[PDB]
Amino acid sequence: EVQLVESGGGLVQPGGSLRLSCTASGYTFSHRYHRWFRQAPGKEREIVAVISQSGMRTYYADSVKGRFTISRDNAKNTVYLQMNSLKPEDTAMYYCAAGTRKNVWTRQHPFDYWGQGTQVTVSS
Repeated sequence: EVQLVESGGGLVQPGGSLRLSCTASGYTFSHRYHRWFRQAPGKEREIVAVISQSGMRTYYADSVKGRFTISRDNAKNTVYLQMNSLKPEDTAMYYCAAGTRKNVWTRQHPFDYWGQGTQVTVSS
């Protein structure tokens, strides 16, 4: 069975920090780029962070640059999103996904590499 199992999230005050994780099962985690994206009701989806297989390449949405850090531990099959300096505009459902270097989703059975999502809310 293949899954990317997400955890973390919650409600914090502006300036707060949260760490999200996702842990892969049933697929080789180290073979895939992973990303975090978020979606709020009333805002469109946004990829906020991308990490390459080895973790050597990380890219960030400008809006989270220097506040969020994507990292991974291939040994633990786990990708992280460290979200520091949270702001109200960070409020959203956050999802991790394994994908390709080009794309947020894998080419097939993409739902198998997609975290269920966790709410992150930064109170105003």
